[PDB]
Formats: sequence, C-alpha cells, structure tokens
Amino acid sequence: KKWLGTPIEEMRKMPRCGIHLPSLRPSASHTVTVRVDLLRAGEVPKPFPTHYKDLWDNKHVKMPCSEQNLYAGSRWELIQTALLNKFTRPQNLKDAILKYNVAYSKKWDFTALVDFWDKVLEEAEAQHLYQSILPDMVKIALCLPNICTQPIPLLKQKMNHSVTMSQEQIASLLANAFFCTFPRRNAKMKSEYSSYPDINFNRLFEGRSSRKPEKLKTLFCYFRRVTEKKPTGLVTFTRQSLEDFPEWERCEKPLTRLHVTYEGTIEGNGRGMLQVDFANRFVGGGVTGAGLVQEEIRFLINPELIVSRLFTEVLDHNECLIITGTEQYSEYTGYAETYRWARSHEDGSEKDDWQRRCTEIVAIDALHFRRYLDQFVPEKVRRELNKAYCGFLRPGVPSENLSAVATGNWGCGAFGGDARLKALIQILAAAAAERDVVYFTFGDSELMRDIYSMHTFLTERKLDVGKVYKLLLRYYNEECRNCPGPDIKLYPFIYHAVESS
Ligand SMILES: Nc1ncnc2c1ncn2[C@@H]1O[C@H](COP(=O)(O)OP(=O)(O)OC[C@H]2O[C@H](O)[C@H](O)[C@@H]2O)[C@@H](O)[C@H]1O
Repeated sequence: KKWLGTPIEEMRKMPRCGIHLPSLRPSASHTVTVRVDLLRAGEVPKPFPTHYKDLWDNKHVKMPCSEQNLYAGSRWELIQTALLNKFTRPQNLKDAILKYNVAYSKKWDFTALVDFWDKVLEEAEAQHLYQSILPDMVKIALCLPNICTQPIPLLKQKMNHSVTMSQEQIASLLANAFFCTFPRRNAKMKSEYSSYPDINFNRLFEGRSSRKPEKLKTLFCYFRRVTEKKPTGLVTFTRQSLEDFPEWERCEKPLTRLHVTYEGTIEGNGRGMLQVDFANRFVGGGVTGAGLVQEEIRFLINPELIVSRLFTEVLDHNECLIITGTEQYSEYTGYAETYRWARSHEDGSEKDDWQRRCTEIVAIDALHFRRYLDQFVPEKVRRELNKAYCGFLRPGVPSENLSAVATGNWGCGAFGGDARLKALIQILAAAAAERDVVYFTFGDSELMRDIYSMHTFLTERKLDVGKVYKLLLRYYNEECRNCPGPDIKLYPFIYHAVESS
C-alpha cells in the first residue's frame, strides 16, 4: 500500500479552489514592477515605468546600473566594457568578472567553472555556451536598466509587503548575479547587507566539488530557455510577518484531512498545492555555494526563487516568504552528492488572472538542533507551530479557497528534527489555518503508517488542537524533563495517555 488517508483527488488544489482575484495594482504594501493595464496572456509584460528611475538607499536594492555605483568612475560602464568582450576560454569570463571586482581577484577561485567548460562539457556544447548563451546572457544583463526600471524595495524584517515582477525582469537580475555585478554584496565585515543572503554567484565557481557542474548545468538550462524564448508570466514575492499567534493550549479548532504517502515528492506530486520549502533563515540556503539539499534543489529547478535573495532579509521567528508563480525549468535525479541534472522540464501549469503560474511555494525555516531532545521543550514546540502556522496562514482568505499543504519531513535532515513530532506540529499548524495536509515521507514507509495511525487515532477521539498540544506539553514534563534517553517515544505515549482516561 503506497498511500494512506483521504485520496489526493479530493484535496483542494489551484486554480480550481482559487478566489476571484482583485485587479492587480500598486499600493503602499504592494510594489508592481509592470504595466497592469497592458498585462496579457502569452505576451511579455511591459515594465513600469518606461524609463529607468534610480534609488540608492537603505530601503531599496542597490542596482548595478545606478549612476551612484562608482569605482568619479562609473562601475556600470566598467561592467559593460568588461562583459562586451568575446569569451573563447574560461579565463576570459574570470578576468571579465574580476575587472569590476578587483578586491576579490585573489579570493575567488574559478576552478569549478574551468572544469565544467573544458572537461564535463563536450566541444559542441562548450562552443554553444560562448557563442549563443553567454553573449545572450550579457545582453539581458546589460538590458537591466531598460527592464528593471522601477527600484526594488528590500523586504526587511517586520515588513508585510509584496513585490510582483515579470519573469523577464527576474531573468535580467539573475543574469547580473551570475556575472557578480551587484555592488556591496561580497564583503565579509559587511555593511548594509550582513543580514541578507549572498546574491552574486561567485561561490558557484569555487573548488573541486563534483556537484558544482550539475548546478551549472541546471542554471544554464534556465539561462538558455529565457534567452532563446522570453517567458511572459508574473511572480509575486510576499513577506508575511505575524505579531500575534494562537494560544495553542486553548485552541478549539478541529484537525483537518490528511493524505500521506512514501511515494513522490512535494514538487512532483503536490501540483497546484501550497508547497513547503524547508528553508534556512537566509532564504535559499547555500544555493549559490555548497548546499544541495531540498531547498537548494528547489531553488535550482525553480531558479526564479533565487532572486528572492537579492531583497529578502533574514527571516525572524515569526516570518515566512511566500512565492507564487515560479516556473520549473529542469528535472533532477538524485540528492545532495548524488544530485544530477536530468532533462529540461516543460511546465504546463495554468496561470491565474494575474498571469502567475499556479505554483505557490512558502519558505519556512525549522530550527537546527544540536541535540535530539531539545525539540520537545514547549518553547521549541511553540516556535515551530508558529513558524508553520505563519507559513500556512492566509489572513482574510476563506478556507474553502485555500489549497491543501504539500509538505514533508520539515527540519528532519540537515536540521536534526524528529519526523514524528514535526509531522504532528504541521498537522496542528494546518488545522489552526484550516488547511488540509498532503505529507511526503520520502521513502520511509513506517513513518507513513505511524503518522496515518496517529492522525486516524486523534480524529476518532475528536481532539481539538488544544488537547493535542496539551499532550505534547504533558510528554515533555512527564517523560522528557526528568530524563539516559527518554523511556517512551512520543507516539506510544499519546496512545497510552488518551486510552488511560
Ligand atoms: N523533494 C522532496 N520532497 C519531499 N520531501 C523531501 C524532498 N527532499 C527532501 N525531502 C525530505 O525532507 C528532509 C529535509 O531534510 P532537509 O532537505 O535537509 O531540510 P531540513 O529542514 O532538515 O534542513 C534544511 C537546511 O538545509 C538546507 O541547506 C536549508 O537551507 C537549511 O539550511 C529530507 O531528509 C527528506 O526526508
């Protein structure tokens, strides 16, 4: 038996369950970088305004094309002069990039880049990269000031704000990231941007990791498609931050429906559902660097997610980033050290009334546990409930229009968490948000069954979240607090504690 619970066909998914959308427009809480009066199916969006407007502030992105990006001396014009040379070898790209990054000439290794070029790529491919792709990338990179003509706000901690943007605009930005043109983004001592993730792609060219080329394949697949064929969709990046959370002890809301399976993945089989990304608080994690786990894979196969790093400040405990409309340009076999680029992916997902694809991804960072038992402390249980709930909550949205949540072993690989606790927590969080849950256990068939049995057990006995929470609190005190290893595990205890009275 490959799955358990309520069948996946009965779960709500977009666009079916979606609300009627209000007309897209700019507001104090919503930056829209395109012309909404023109927005139209299968036609590349027009940027608003028509001509570049610059801001060099602590409130907006610092664009490379700004007349205030200086090295007098226009670094932008330095960047143009550098990239407009012809690249016949890897070192020409190294030198080019290092022309406007002279402080890092002996700190940025480019060995991975040369290996992908000379060894892993065959001559017919290597030729295609420097004759078609690279010069095509440079054109869209230098078109930035004609395409990203509206300053881009930074999504800082505590801001509840959305930025909606064209896929074409995303492309030009990411192109700039590749060639490492974003100023004041590379220091260590750092100024402004210590609390923001890396955006420049320098670390992607470092060292002798065997995975490094496969990432380069994955991003070039994306850089190929959008250069050869411009995409026409919009993407929304929404930072959400709550100041008030459910009193979990006294919450009276019932548990929702579950579908659990050890077959499939969030991206593959959570189509048109709220797909959870298991983030680092610096969203995207080490996608640019040496990370190649769930989030980073997701950021690579949906490379438009990466740009979020340009403007999304590290998430606080009460925050998440919702991304709606990113497109999948690659497929993958493997995981981490076994990850391979396998195939260009043709996405056939329906776009909504704002021309965003009906893919909604939410980044929520679990906590990272040194030790096992630390997670059962109420504080930590409460934190994770709050993070997930924020992840799932759509304030002012009727539940009958919320899709189900496609999630899995959140926090339970790199971050040391317990799958059986975190499953339950997300089940508690989703119930508070009145959403249904589709759980992917990622091969673990015993976990599928334990979560099923648990959910099934709790539903029978008509326990509201408050009662299921109070049990988790009871587990800590009676069995975790005074513990050489806790005597009974979480699930056997709940079965005992419920049946014992
Ligand atoms: N495509 C998938 N679909 C469903 N489930 C998956 C998938 N991929 C992995 N899993 C399961 O989900 C588990 C998650 O293990 P993890 O990917 O490490 O996320 P974390 O919260 O533990 O740690 C995230 C950190 O690592 C990153 O660098 C971030 O930036 C953070 O810094 C796997 O063991 C799988 O069972």
